[PDB]
Amino acid sequence: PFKCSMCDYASVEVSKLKRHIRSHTGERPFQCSLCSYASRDTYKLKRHMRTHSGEKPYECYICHARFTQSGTMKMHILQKHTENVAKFHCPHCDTVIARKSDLGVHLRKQHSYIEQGKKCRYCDAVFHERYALIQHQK
DNA sequence: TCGCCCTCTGCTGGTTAAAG
DNA sequence: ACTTTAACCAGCAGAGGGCG
Ligand SMILES: [Zn+2]
Ligand SMILES: [Zn+2]
Ligand SMILES: [Zn+2]
Ligand SMILES: [Zn+2]
Ligand SMILES: [Zn+2]
Repeated sequence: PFKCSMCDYASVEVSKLKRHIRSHTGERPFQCSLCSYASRDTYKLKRHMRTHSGEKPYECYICHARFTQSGTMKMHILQKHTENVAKFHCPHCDTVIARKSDLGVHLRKQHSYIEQGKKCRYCDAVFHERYALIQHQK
C-alpha cells in the first residue's frame, strides 16, 4: 500500500505511485520526437507513435477495416456489427444515444448552464439552458 | 521489481441525415 | 428546397492494473 497524499489512489508497486503522481505534477517524461505530444508513461507514447508510423495492428474480423487502437475497433464492432446493444437514455429529455461519450456531449450541450443566456429566435425571452431554449422556440 | 502490455474511459471534430 | 443541428463515428489521448 503506497498511498498518494493528494488523492485516494493507492498501489502495491512504488513505480505505479511514481507514475500516478505525474498526473498531479504534470510531468510528461516521454516525448514524441516528431511532434509536441509528450506522455506521462511509456505506453501512451508508443501508442501515439503508431500514428506517425502508420502502424494499424488491429483488423475488424467482420469487415476487415483496420485500426490503430484496439478499443476503437471494439467500439466499431459493437456499434456496426452487433444488434440490441443497450442504449443511453438522457434523464432530462427523451433523447436516446448509442455511445456513452455522446451522451456526455449531449448533457454538456443541451442541459448545462449558459452564463450569458440565449434569446429565443422568435421572442425576447432568455434562457440559460439549451434544452429549455429549444423547447420554448417550438 | 518495473518495462511492457492490457483494458476501460472519455473528448474532438467531420459526416450525415433529419427536423422544421 | 434550405438552413440548422445533433447523433454517429473514427481517431486519439486519459488512467489504472497484471505479470514475466
Ligand atoms: Zn493522487
Ligand atoms: Zn508525435
Ligand atoms: Zn467491421
Ligand atoms: Zn437530454
Ligand atoms: Zn420565444
